[PDB]
Amino acid sequence: EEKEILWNEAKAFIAACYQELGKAAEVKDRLADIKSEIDLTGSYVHTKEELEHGAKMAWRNSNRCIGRLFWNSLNVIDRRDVRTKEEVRDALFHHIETATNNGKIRPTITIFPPEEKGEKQVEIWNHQLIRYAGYESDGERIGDPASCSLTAACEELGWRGERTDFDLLPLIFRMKGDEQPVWYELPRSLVIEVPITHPDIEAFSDLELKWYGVPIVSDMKLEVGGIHYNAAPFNGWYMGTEIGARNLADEKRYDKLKKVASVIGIAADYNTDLWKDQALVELNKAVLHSYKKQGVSIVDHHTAASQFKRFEEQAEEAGRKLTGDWTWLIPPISPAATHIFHRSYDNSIVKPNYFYQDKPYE
Amino acid sequence: EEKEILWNEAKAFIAACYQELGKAAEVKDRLADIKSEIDLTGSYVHTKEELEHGAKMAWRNSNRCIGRLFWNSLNVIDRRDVRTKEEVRDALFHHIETATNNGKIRPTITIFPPEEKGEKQVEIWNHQLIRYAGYESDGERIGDPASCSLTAACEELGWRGERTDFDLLPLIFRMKGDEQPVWYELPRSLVIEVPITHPDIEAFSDLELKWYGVPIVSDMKLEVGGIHYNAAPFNGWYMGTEIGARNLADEKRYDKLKKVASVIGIAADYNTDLWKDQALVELNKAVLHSYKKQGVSIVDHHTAASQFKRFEEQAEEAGRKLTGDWTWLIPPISPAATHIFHRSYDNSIVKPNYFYQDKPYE
Ligand code: HEM
Ligand code: HEM
Ligand SMILES: CNCCc1cccc(OCc2ccc3ccc(N)nc3c2)c1
Ligand SMILES: CNCCc1cccc(OCc2ccc3ccc(N)nc3c2)c1
Ligand SMILES: C[C@H](O)[C@H](O)[C@H]1CNc2nc(N)[nH]c(=O)c2N1
Ligand SMILES: C[C@H](O)[C@H](O)[C@H]1CNc2nc(N)[nH]c(=O)c2N1
Ligand SMILES: [Cl-]
Ligand SMILES: [Cl-]
Repeated sequence: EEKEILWNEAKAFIAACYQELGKAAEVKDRLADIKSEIDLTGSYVHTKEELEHGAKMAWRNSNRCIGRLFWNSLNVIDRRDVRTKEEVRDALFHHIETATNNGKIRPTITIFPPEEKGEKQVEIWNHQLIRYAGYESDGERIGDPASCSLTAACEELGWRGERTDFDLLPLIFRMKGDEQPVWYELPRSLVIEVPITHPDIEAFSDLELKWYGVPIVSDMKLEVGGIHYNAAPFNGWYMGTEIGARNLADEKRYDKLKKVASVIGIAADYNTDLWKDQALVELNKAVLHSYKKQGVSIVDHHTAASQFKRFEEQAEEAGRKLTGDWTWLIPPISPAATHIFHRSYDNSIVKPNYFYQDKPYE
Repeated sequence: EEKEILWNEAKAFIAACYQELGKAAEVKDRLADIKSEIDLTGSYVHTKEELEHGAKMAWRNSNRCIGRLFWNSLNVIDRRDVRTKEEVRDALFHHIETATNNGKIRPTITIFPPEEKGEKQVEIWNHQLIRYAGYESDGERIGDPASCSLTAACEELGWRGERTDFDLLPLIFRMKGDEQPVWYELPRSLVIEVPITHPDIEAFSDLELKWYGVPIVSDMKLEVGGIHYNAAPFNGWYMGTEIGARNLADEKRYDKLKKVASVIGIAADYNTDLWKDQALVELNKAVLHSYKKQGVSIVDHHTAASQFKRFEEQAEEAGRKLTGDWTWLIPPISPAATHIFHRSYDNSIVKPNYFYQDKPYE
């Protein structure tokens, strides 16, 4: 039955992909072989070329992503050959090292074997490969609240965090046929971190804030021509506001604005003073200053929006419809200072693409 | 035919209105009379009570409005009796005076005769009763670009602006049966203006910015039970960001951020400095400081959002569905610091309500 669903998604994708590749003539034949492989096996296998291009198309079609200008330069690592948990661990470790590139971050995706019958071969439990643990007990709040449930899941499995506010969570993933996942502590030599300082307020270091260099989202599914790559972690570099305006700012995350207000020497007593706003701007200047100073890639929300404008222009020139989610494309500080705020975007879902999937903890 | 449309909108509205008024028993009879009046005349007439409540419901159902907590205290002035252009002028003048209230702004709406057959009795050309003129010729840009087309329309009709950046546009409106509108210069004694100063940067006054105290939107149609009040200007007080983050900030409006950056003594050379953001925050602090200091009502975006949260809670307690437009409800600075950013809103249109209508110039 579902060989139907597979076949159509496959037809649609190969047509578009080979088209974009200048390989339109080779379609009729490639579709032939696929049509057979699906009938005989129930599935089909992407060539390295198809997979590379599909991953890139997927990034292109991500409505919520402001960084899409650079879709065609995505570094694609094809790890469909892994069979063991040591191989998976080692692939994840390598992804971190190669994407980090001593600070000159390379947008990279590592692609693991896809689901078979809907049966996962590898299931990654991390939300990002590098993420801080979070604890809550007895009114005591430590670390990143967003991580509380995964952190408790790890500590069931024999891991124990030091309970600093910046414990690195271990890599944790499950292999097909194992009832439980395995976890591996991150080698600290692989993980770049950036201490947050302010370009001119020396007291800012008193907050003793830091963040990791590279966000590597490891819990979304990549879908390409009806093939489901549930384990396919990817990364770009950070936009400063993600760190300065959310991770460090949100009440349900690190909730640092009162503390920022104090070190920058303004009162946090009256709404009409806009002290949250002033705090947000200084925290965000500090984050950009710190990353740049350490030689770790980052982009500010203005430059990002200028880049996205070129992505829009480039879509038009190529004859491709542009899709977008305005509510995620606008930055969370000074959104109306970007062109994004002042236009609308069609939020249709086009495949290939990256999707949410159910967490296996919680 | 359309006596149908009128009758249903009328049924729906009277039911809800009398319900909310504790007057449910009086519905069957009120609907009777309306049912007759529609058959015999093609239309019906709202009692003062119905009109007052409908205007209030309309404000309640305005998805894009963050200030809805205070819907039930709207001051409703019923001017369905006007017949002459001197009466219309004088009603508009009075609205300005009573809503301004020496700075202690009263949310007010003045309601003029409704459309008859779709035939307007009074057509107001102003977008707000108090608005600045705008000019563009020979690379020369003066005043508010948003006003360029109405400003050129007035100058056709024999008005002439002084071409400062803050010329007050005249009131301009057309009466049924006149081919052309009339215009009347605003008496400067009626219009409060606020010079923009900064609480601690004395140089800020060098920008010589100002804005008017009371935004009185005069080009939307109020619709209540199938009756179309195309001329029904209303006002609240300003949220600071409307002035500081848009009117004065937008590139297509007064475009003051570079000038703000200079007077606050920061460079405007690098995106990574977030100088636009820092400028926005200081301009916005200045606007709140200036209004408060002059004793003219204004609300900051945090307090506003706290109020809107209570509106949400109050809707729930009353059994009413909440509708909202997230893309207009979030403020344009520090939106993620408000609860609004972190939830979703249903954007359905519920009547009574305020609607856009076609401009008669341009
Ligand atoms: C190169 C630098 C990149 C930047 C600066 C960037 C920027 C962003 C930002 C700011 C968001 C919003 C995330 C949030 O607010 O939680 C986002 C979402 C997203 N980005 Fe990118 N991105 C980049 C690269 C990538 C890459 C390489 C991919 C995949 C190949 C990707 C796919 C996505 C997806 C799928 C989302 C939405 C996830 C969701 O719905 O939660 N981006 N991006
Ligand atoms: C009492 C103080 C009030 C505040 C602070 C307030 C705040 C706001 C703000 C900030 C907007 C967004 C406007 C924009 O960004 O251009 C807005 C939209 C709106 N408000 Fe309110 N408002 C208030 C009173 C009122 C009143 C009295 C009414 C009508 C009775 C009203 C009806 C609306 C409508 C219809 C819109 C949307 C107009 C459109 O679609 O362009 N508001 N309000
Ligand atoms: C704040 N949103 C959290 C909910 C959620 C759940 C799963 C994935 C997810 O991704 C956000 C996301 C995804 C990809 C990114 C790529 C680069 C980048 N700088 N940020 C990125 C941010 C976000
Ligand atoms: C920036 N939007 C301009 C487009 C447009 C066209 C016609 C009306 C309009 O209203 C915005 C609006 C409406 C009512 C308001 C009431 C109070 C207030 N403080 N702002 C308010 C702002 C807005
Ligand atoms: C709908 C579309 O996103 C459009 O850019 C909206 C965004 N929100 C807005 N908000 C305000 N206050 N004023 C506007 O003109 C717009 N435009
Ligand atoms: C869709 C709904 O508006 C929701 O609050 C969205 C808004 N935009 C967001 N933007 C980011 N970056 N992260 C989020 O979690 C959300 N949540
Ligand atoms: Cl993150
Ligand atoms: Cl305005």
